[PDB]
Amino acid sequence: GAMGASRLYTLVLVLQPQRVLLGMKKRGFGAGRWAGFGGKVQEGETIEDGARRELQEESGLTVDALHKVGQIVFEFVGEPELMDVHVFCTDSIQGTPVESDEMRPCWFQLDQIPFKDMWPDDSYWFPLLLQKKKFHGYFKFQGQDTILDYTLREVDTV
Ligand SMILES: Nc1nc2ncccc2[nH]1
Repeated sequence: GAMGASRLYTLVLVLQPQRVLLGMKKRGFGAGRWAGFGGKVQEGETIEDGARRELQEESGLTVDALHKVGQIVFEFVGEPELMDVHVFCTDSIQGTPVESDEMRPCWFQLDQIPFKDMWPDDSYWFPLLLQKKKFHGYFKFQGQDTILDYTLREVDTV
């Protein structure tokens, strides 16, 4: 039948030449895993404006240019609504990251990406982000640990 309906999300990675900023999710779904900063796009908001707002809310950072780098769709067994995640990168930030109720920011060297404490799908697409390639992905999860199906492709546009 028809693809499930999807909810629009953003995800921002501050990626510098030798390190990347992640945040430890402190509560709710995905707590205990390092992730980029993001959340649901609000009514009337552009995707990029939502990305900037979520970055500021969760990490305290404001940034200049955000670059579109990929799109990931997540599906969970037992939930009909999908997550449509628009992924952005930036390399130039203004200020110091600050812990929020949602996220504890932390820098990681690029030879110390904490995959064991990240979502399982990151093993597949996060390397593409690091290579500066654009991608579309889809992952179907049983619970929080098990991937039942996934697709991933590199693209020139997205
Ligand atoms: N990397 C990543 N973030 C996620 N958020 C929610 C569900 C699955 C996820 N995979």
